[PDB]
Amino acid sequence: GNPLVYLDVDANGKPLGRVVLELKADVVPKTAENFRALCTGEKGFGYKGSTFHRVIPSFMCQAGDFTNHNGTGGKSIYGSRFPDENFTLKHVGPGVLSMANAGPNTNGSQFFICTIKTDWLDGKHVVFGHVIEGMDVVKKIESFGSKSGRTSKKIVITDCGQLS
Ligand SMILES: CSCC[C@H](NC(=O)NCc1ccc(N)cc1)C(=O)N1CCC[C@@H]1c1ccccc1SC
Repeated sequence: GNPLVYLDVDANGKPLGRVVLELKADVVPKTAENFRALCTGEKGFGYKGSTFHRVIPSFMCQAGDFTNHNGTGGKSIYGSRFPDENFTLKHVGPGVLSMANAGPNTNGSQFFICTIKTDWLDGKHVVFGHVIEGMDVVKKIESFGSKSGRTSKKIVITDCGQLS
């Protein structure tokens, strides 16, 4: 079946717990595979040690810029960017996992987890999974954001990987 992956997240060096994500490889296999491999680190790079750099309460928590740590960088397992696979899955509510981008066909490694239904992103950001476990951890991360997106604590993916 679809992969299950995890992110273990700290805030100011204290563990918050684990977010477990189902990757919908049945719908978006290329996008799911990228995220899966960036969690395991098996290509020699990935999410371990990187941050949630933009967090906006009542919107989303964004992470995955493991090269510049500020929303300008990241890279995929395929190359620096890859196309929008499809827009079949929608931003239906809290817990949706979706790709950040800089316009059409600019997926890399940055991603976000929604904390509300974000329907205006449908057709613009590729949804590729959802939170299975750890929404409490996501709500803690969210609480450390601000309207500008600047975080009030240093939020780090200390470990990540594949469960199945
Ligand atoms: C269209 S305005 C830019 C959209 C923004 N983009 C980035 O943060 N882009 C930088 C970026 C993302 C991925 C790659 N590979 C390279 C650069 C982005 O992907 N997202 C995902 C949810 C949070 C943010 C966003 C989207 C729509 C409206 C507002 C916002 S943040 C105020």
